[PDB]
Amino acid sequence: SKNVVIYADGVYDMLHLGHMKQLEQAKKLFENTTLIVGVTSDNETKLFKGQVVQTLEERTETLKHIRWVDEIISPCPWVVTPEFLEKYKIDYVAHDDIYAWLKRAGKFKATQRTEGVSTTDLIVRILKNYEDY
Amino acid sequence: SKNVVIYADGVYDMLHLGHMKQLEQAKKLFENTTLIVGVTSDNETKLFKGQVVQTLEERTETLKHIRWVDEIISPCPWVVTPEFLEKYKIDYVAHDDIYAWLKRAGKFKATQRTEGVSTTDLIVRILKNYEDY
Ligand SMILES: NCc1ccnc(N)c1
Ligand SMILES: NCc1ccnc(N)c1
Repeated sequence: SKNVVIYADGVYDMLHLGHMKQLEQAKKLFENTTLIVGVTSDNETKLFKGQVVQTLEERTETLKHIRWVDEIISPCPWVVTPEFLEKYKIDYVAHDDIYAWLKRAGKFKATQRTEGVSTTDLIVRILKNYEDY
Repeated sequence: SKNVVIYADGVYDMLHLGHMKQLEQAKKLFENTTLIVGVTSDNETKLFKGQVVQTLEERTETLKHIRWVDEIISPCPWVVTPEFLEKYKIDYVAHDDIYAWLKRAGKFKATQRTEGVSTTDLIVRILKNYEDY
């Protein structure tokens, strides 16, 4: 089968199993893929989305260790454009509307989030060893 | 170059960049390796070492996403023995003494820990957004 270029993007702050499963899902959308992962900038993430603990460099360095990741664009653009897909020869965007154009182009592929497995969920579990009273 | 079987073991609780760098180091000890990673049991870790947030199954599932990991033994034995090295055809043990026999056998390879990159370090950074006064 021909190689298919998949693009996923995100913050990837305090990388956890939920991120890695979503990256696995994107990587496995077809038999033979290149998974490019875009990591959002510190300034744009904080302005448009919310707070981020780790710097772009830290978030990117951690992602390089994930086996599903073939290429990283860091920083990535905050908004995906058709020209961006042309520049990097991206066939499909893997995502969990602003995205109507992607669906009309046949380039939108859904991925799922996993609940209850985040890094902050783990800290909440640590805290339960300390009773309120 | 002939394939070399490397064994590393650990708790791998709330997997972070420091773990992944140490696994990368073990994987890259020689040109061609198989990196087997042993994950310690919940009961033995808590008895002999200290507290663990994630279950063996969770710690193991997260490790499978790391690109350096070729095989996982989960649970692994708490203490490595010469018979264990024979059973899994392990050439070297990558570790950061109880381990004198490994050094005498020529099978001890040192790896390093990275400071300041742990999951709990990140939570400490979150807390600094809240002044004492
Ligand atoms: N590894 C690429 C990258 C991303 C962000 N900041 C850097 N200094 C480098
Ligand atoms: N994936 C192996 C494994 C380790 C611990 N517990 C399980 N149920 C399974």
